[PDB]
Amino acid sequence: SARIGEVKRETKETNVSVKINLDGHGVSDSSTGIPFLDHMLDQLASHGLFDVHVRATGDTHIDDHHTNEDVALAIGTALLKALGERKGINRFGDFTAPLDEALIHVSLDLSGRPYLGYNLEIPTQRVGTYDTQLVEHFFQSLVNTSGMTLHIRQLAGKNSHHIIEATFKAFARALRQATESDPRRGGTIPSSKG
Amino acid sequence: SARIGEVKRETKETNVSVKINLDGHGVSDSSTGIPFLDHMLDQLASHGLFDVHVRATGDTHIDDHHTNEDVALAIGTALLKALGERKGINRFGDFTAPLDEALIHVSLDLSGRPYLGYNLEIPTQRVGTYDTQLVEHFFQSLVNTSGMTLHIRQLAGKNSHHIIEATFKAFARALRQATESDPRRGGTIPSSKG
Amino acid sequence: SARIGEVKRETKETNVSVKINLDGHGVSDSSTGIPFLDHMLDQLASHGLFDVHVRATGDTHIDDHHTNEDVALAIGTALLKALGERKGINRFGDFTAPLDEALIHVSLDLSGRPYLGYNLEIPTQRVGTYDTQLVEHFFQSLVNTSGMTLHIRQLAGKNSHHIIEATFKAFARALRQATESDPRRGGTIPSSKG
Amino acid sequence: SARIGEVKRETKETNVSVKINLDGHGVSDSSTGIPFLDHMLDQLASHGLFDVHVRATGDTHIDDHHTNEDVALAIGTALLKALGERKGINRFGDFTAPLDEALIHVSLDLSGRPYLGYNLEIPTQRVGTYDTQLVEHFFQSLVNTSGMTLHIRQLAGKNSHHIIEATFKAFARALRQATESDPRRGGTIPSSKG
Amino acid sequence: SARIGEVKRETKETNVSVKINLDGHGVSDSSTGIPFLDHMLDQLASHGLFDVHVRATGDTHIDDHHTNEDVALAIGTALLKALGERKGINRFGDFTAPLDEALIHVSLDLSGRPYLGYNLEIPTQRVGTYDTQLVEHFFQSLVNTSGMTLHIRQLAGKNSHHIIEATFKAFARALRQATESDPRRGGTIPSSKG
Amino acid sequence: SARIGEVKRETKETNVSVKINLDGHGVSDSSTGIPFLDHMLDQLASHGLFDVHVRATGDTHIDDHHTNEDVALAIGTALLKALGERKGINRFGDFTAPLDEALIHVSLDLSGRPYLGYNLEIPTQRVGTYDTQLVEHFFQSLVNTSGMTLHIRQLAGKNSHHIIEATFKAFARALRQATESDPRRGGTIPSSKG
Ligand SMILES: O=P(O)(O)C[C@@H](O)Cn1cncn1
Ligand SMILES: O=P(O)(O)C[C@@H](O)Cn1cncn1
Ligand SMILES: O=P(O)(O)C[C@@H](O)Cn1cncn1
Ligand SMILES: O=P(O)(O)C[C@@H](O)Cn1cncn1
Ligand SMILES: O=P(O)(O)C[C@@H](O)Cn1cncn1
Ligand SMILES: O=P(O)(O)C[C@@H](O)Cn1cncn1
Ligand SMILES: [Cl-]
Ligand SMILES: [Cl-]
Ligand SMILES: [Mn+2]
Ligand SMILES: [Mn+2]
Ligand SMILES: [Mn+2]
Ligand SMILES: [Mn+2]
Ligand SMILES: [Mn+2]
Ligand SMILES: [Mn+2]
Ligand SMILES: [Mn+2]
Ligand SMILES: [Mn+2]
Ligand SMILES: [Mn+2]
Ligand SMILES: [Mn+2]
Ligand SMILES: [Mn+2]
Ligand SMILES: [Mn+2]
Repeated sequence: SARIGEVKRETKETNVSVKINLDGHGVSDSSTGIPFLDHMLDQLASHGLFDVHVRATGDTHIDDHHTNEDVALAIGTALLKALGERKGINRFGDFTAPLDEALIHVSLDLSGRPYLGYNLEIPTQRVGTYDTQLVEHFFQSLVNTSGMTLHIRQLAGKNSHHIIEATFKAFARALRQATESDPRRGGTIPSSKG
Repeated sequence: SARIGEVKRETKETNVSVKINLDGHGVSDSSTGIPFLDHMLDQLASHGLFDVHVRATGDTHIDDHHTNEDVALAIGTALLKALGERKGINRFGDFTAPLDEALIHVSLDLSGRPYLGYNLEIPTQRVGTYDTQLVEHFFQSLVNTSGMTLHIRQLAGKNSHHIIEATFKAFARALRQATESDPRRGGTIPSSKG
Repeated sequence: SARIGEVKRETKETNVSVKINLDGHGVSDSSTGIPFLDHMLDQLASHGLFDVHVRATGDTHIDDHHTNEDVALAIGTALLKALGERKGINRFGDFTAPLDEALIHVSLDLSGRPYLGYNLEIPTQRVGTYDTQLVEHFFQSLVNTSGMTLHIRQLAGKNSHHIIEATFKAFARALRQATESDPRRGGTIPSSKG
Repeated sequence: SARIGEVKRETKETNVSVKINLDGHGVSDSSTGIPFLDHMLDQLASHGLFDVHVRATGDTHIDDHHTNEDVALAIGTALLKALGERKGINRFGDFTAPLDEALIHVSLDLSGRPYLGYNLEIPTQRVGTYDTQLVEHFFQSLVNTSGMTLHIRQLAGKNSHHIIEATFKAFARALRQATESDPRRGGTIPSSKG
Repeated sequence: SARIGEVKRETKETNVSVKINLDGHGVSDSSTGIPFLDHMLDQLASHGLFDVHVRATGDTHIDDHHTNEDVALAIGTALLKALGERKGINRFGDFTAPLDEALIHVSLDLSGRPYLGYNLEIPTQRVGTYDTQLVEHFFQSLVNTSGMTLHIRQLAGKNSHHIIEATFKAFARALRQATESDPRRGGTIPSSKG
Repeated sequence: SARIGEVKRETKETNVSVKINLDGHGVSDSSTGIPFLDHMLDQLASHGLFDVHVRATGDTHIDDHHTNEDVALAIGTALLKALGERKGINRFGDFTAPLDEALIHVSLDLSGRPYLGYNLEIPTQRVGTYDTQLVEHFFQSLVNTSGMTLHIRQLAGKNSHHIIEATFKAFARALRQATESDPRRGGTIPSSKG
């Protein structure tokens, strides 16, 4: 059956609901209260073929920060839940995607060990109304609850929207690869330490 | 039938036996007299899905060097034997794998022309009892007898075990890709110069 | 009895009311017209255990500046009033608090001599709608009316919200320490010059 | 009652058992297969007043790495279990400890968000038989499973044993502080977002 | 009973008597023949809550040096005597104190091993009639006879009196902390090597 | 009569016994559990003409560190005991000794004030199994308990064994000089401050 993870979490800052299907058809259904983040989550669905359902509300009058963080945390947990014991999966993903002049490499390992390597240099402070510092925080928080090893490398880029969107496209494709079935490994856990 | 290469070689320094199945199921069976190298050869099996059988003894009281070298030479020859005329294969492999903070890119071409490009900077001299200079030598010797074009690029890393292990994981996945069947090329040799 | 200081002040720019209990239970009740500042004043209450009541209105259509300043001035005066002759208190506070990658050291002396040492480098201009230059001004104004010696040192940090919030947490804990009873000094003024 | 966390975990690499009492009397009972790490865990007990019980076996013929990592992971989980919802605790710890010429600052926040800031520069590769790269890895792994924000800063030091031991002493004292009861906060969760 | 240490020493250069109560009430009673040093010893009493009795005479027509040194040596011995086997004490102290623009960190360990780390840069040669080189010598000599590990770090400062006085305040508070009872350790020696 | 100092000390880390004759005939009798240190202590005897008896056991499975330190501490105390009031001695020693390309200057003053000046740069981490950081620690600890002013200056050298051994030879000769009778001073204490 399809691998589906669901998470609901609320604090005094935010209220978040996430549902992700690893074996999806790219159904895009994200409403975070942060329009730019919604557009990015749509790439995750369109290019990763995940079904992505997100609802969030929160204290955006203070900052988009808490909302952004809590969405990311919940997505990471949903990924973790959907994955289980990771039997039969590729485990590793590696993809470099452009968007015009931008070029972003993502490599990830569904390892159970959280790590973010990140070197983006986004040259403007706001893309629309979205604080561009929140991109790093989105990935960091997602890593922390998913237990993913994730490296994001900026190889080229100038336009902030292009840089960020190329990142989400590359991430989506790398994550799709990692989560997909390995046709040769016959349902074994992809690790020497099992 | 499965592509299997077997090599036995002895000198006054070492005695080595290798058997590799390119079309394996990740059977790990390596005993070199060098425990760290055994752990690395296990990644080769687990992530490359090669069946890897290695037995070696040698003059480890002098150095792990001769053993390490002769194991690598024999593995390269076994790969060469298993491959044959390389009909119908992908030929090229390209994969970047992390292990936590380490990130290693491997690109290879089963070209018949030996070349190693290598830029690892391993910041400690011994990982366990294993001399970290021997990593480069392992790949160089393997290249020399297999007739492989191999590039290994350190993109990130600090922990020596992480750097080396990520290298073996990336190599395993790139080699798996290169050795696998190309579903479109209908048993032709993947070269313009045939 | 509990040490409570109350201040009301109005100008043509702003209208401010503050009530602070040094011996509080962390009651958070701040409405400044500046949502980010409200969130920071909540840390002051939650981590310092002060009861913090603030109401402010003002010329935010011009700038948050005058409001921010006048709130800070009034808080400083309220602290001064609540403290009195400082009999029996610790006087000095010293605490370093993180928020994720940010790490902020605050040291203060309830000396009667105003001084601010401040080296924060906040890498974005707006956190939500809040002008990040106003952080320094908040502490400067508070120091000026409280007669506090205050040092704020950025030891690490990248995310602007993390940097600022860690500052308020560290400040809250240092101020709590300084204002609390010294169990050994038997109600004496903590100074050699009395 | 005393806050006690217990963890047993085994892999093909290691076998680990940990029991930690947050409200201990400094009972030191650590046997990891890594003598230097045992000595460090004794400081954790002696200076933190934790009761620390650790048993580990593993593939030390390969490297101390896997053992070191798996001990740290299990300690982090044990801390997490012992802490619960963190009601009534100080939450934050801050301590700088010397050992002769070495001087190490540790600041931590029991936040639920893993982060390690670390800048130690240990000038030798082996302290006894212990690979000094493994110090960073111990703290990283502990952070990852405990969900702790941890900063370790080398302020002075030359002797590798002094640097590492001062780190464990400072960490022990900061962790003791963070885990202890806050006498004023009346069993409330020490956070504004509850 | 109160922990009191007394020392009398005379040479052809100086004549010194010291009495220190670790469990004091901040009784200040210092007359060294060096007025600035008397003022500093008063901070030690006022902020450390030590009872400090010092009488010294000596060859101040030559230099304040011998007097300064012999006072410090005798204070260190008095501390050592008052401390004994150090049963049940905190052992470690850590405090950073300002005086206006000056900010001085002191960390110390009552270890039995003398060490001074010191980086003050006092920008004038005489504060009143007191040679500012003698500050370092005071702490060095005190360390040498007390068997204390002591680190003094200048974090900020310009005015020489402020720098020196902040040092004595920070030292007093760190020493108070280190010498005080640890409420949890039940009269045990605070060391793993007992 | 011959000036003989004897010290026995034990901790949970080590057990040490030392006997030194200042007026010896170079009797070498050192067994520390650290073979390289034994060889160095033999130079002390052979070139200083001290009779040197040392027995030590300790936690060398952790590190040679604690043993090395505790031997040095005990030697320093033994020197102090053997010396007494230092009547009639040279007090000062000054010698520069080579060992092949290495050249080491030692100057010392039996002053009653501990100080180590040390600038050795030993270019390898292990001489045999001996951690070369422990050389500095040996001299520091010896100074701390003997109350000696000691300067060690590397004037030339490349081979680590040569550097360290030349240091012990120079030290032995300087210490011999300092401890020997001054034929002119007629049993007076060699100080202006008696
Ligand atoms: O968990 P896996 O499958 O990546 C295998 C481990 O040996 C990895 N590793 C992590 N640190 C040192 N080695
Ligand atoms: O052998 P192949 O299939 O890579 C084809 C050759 O033309 C490659 N080549 C090597 N040197 C110059 N060209
Ligand atoms: O006011 P206090 O208690 O800090 C004591 C003063 O001597 C401080 N001081 C200020 N400038 C020079 N000394
Ligand atoms: O979780 P807590 O108690 O530290 C309160 C949060 O507002 C912290 N925070 C984290 N990112 C931005 N703010
Ligand atoms: O004496 P303590 O209590 O600090 C414990 C010792 O292990 C310290 N140490 C000193 N050098 C190497 N380790
Ligand atoms: O003890 P002695 O014999 O070296 C004589 C002293 O005057 C030395 N001294 C130390 N500090 C300033 N002078
Ligand atoms: Cl690249
Ligand atoms: Cl600092
Ligand atoms: Mn955050
Ligand atoms: Mn777009
Ligand atoms: Mn070779
Ligand atoms: Mn491994
Ligand atoms: Mn203004
Ligand atoms: Mn916040
Ligand atoms: Mn690891
Ligand atoms: Mn130790
Ligand atoms: Mn002097
Ligand atoms: Mn003053
Ligand atoms: Mn030591
Ligand atoms: Mn020799």
